[PDB]
Amino acid sequence: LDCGIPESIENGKVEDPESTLFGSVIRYTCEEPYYYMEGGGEYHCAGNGSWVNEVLGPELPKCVPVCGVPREPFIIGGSDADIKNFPWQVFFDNPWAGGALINEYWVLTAAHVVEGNREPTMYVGSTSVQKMLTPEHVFIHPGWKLLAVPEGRTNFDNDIALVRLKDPVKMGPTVSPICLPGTSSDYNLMDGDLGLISGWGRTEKRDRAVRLKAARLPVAPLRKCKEVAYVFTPNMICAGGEKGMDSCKGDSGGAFAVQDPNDKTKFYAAGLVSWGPQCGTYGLYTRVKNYVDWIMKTMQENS
Ligand SMILES: *[C@@H]1O[C@H](CO[C@@H]2O[C@@H](C)[C@@H](O)[C@@H](O)[C@@H]2O)[C@@H](O[C@@H]2O[C@H](CO)[C@@H](O)[C@H](O)[C@H]2NC(C)=O)[C@H](O)[C@H]1NC(C)=O
Ligand SMILES: O=S(=O)(O)CCNC(CO)(CO)CO
Repeated sequence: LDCGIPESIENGKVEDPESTLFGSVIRYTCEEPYYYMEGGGEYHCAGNGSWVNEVLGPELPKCVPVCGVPREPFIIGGSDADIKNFPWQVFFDNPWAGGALINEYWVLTAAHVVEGNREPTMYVGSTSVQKMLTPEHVFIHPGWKLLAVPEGRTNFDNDIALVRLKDPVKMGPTVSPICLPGTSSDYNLMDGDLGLISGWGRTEKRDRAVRLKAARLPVAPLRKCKEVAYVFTPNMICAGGEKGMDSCKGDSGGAFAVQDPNDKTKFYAAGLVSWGPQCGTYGLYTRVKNYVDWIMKTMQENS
């Protein structure tokens, strides 16, 4: 007749129970607004002594991260940004680069960032580069050309990699994932579509930025990037061309964040900073939509 004090769950809590006896009810709530429940979270104390929920039975709820919604709305020619504006931003200190958290155990980045560093040290939650995440394994896309001499690379096709983390990342005001693009035609970018870039790369005034910078740039026809040999493919998005705003050395791997077409309050990773012919002109970004199948397969098979 006593179900006992209910067990807590990670990233959520159980409201203080009024009673733990037969017929009492308790409710689990996730830690909002950073997490949501994977129910309604209500359990009653059943006659067999278990706390039971209509959908989960005696199993406890799972709180999963909310993706793509910064706590505070918001690189050459950019401006100071707070990590709260781009909570999905990840910093790699060797080589100096970025990435995007896509869930509690995975970070998306450019293959060129991790090709020579299969155990990358990564940092999240701070506006300045001056929490450390530990990698479990780095998965480089199989279409990435590995080179004996990476400097001088001219073929950045398929510049994408995933980093699986050893421990789950705790979400909060400064750390949260960005959404992925869907596979429908609603995720086909068009000329002029606006996206945000963020990073600690070179600026017009310093070789690298100590504090996060960001800029809003429009997508442009691939021809623009070509008119600034290097390989250009449909797996690349061209963006920039306005007010000298562009991503630069040290920003590689960061997400080109675009407002989700179905939900204006969230951002998704439409591109990843890859390379560019000349800082301050047009830049090339890996087109994330083209890799969604591989990203999902990799995460599912390595869970
Ligand atoms: C006790 O029972 C639940 C199922 O709850 C009973 O049935 C329910 C509709 C509501 O009438 C409750 O008040 C009843 O007590 C067990 O639930 C099952 O748990 C197994 C695995 O353990 C799970 O495979 C089945 O899906 C669950 N069933 C459904 C209805 O939720 C529960 O295991 C029991 N606890 C104990 C100790 O035997
Ligand atoms: O399996 S996925 O990589 O998600 C789809 C194929 N992507 C390519 C990349 O060159 C086409 O855009 C083919 O590997």
